[PDB]
Amino acid sequence: MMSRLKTAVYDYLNDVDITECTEMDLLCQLSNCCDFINETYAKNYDTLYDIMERDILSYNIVNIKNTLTFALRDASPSVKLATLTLLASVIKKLNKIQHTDAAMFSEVIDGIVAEEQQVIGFIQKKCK
Amino acid sequence: PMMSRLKTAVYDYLNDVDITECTEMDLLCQLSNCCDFINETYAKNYDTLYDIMERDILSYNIVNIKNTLTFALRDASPSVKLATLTLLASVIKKLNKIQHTDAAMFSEVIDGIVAEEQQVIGFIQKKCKYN
Repeated sequence: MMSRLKTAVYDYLNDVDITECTEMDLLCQLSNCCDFINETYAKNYDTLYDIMERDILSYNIVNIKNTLTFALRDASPSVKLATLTLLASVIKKLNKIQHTDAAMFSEVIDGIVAEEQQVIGFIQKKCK
Repeated sequence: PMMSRLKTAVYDYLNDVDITECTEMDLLCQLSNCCDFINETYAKNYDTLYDIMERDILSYNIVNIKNTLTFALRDASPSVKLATLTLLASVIKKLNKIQHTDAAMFSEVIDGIVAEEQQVIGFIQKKCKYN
């Protein structure tokens, strides 16, 4: 891995302090836009989480992968970060139950970072 | 018309009007072909998705149903707009065995699937195919 966005989304998910982020600046904006997202679509996350809660508990890796992949495909930058913001909690509970590396959803991540410039575009100029 | 060509095609598909007696027959068809296509190419996800929406389907918990289908909704793209309509279709066709359920119950979601008529129509006609 290199990219720049992808580096940022890992540290974001594996929850790394600023100043250990090689892409610290981009990281922030990710977390910003994300938080902002998490704000304006609160309903949707609540209902998604409860939905995945059986698969989250139970460590049902496949269903979680399939839930999160449904979204992506030829997604718009907007859902790409929704699914990202989702994947962030999804990973927080998985850590509390068995150490879980972001890399485990590397496919979801690839689906998130695809068309990287359009995504970086969105976090930077828009998502407000 | 408070109904666009596609919107009519969407409701008729969701309420399962017979091809015969649909004022947009040719669009119904396309719409139903691209849908069958998706479902088959992405059986994996649609399997896990219904499994995971099932509590809410049984129980008839319509709001969480909207919240769930709405998730990928505001920008989306002819692509996301069509997966969701494939799902909505399964969902509404078993909300009906439990109880009569009109596509109109999902008006909002439908507006979602259906904004950008010519982009969505384009996508069904030229591009949901890969031979």
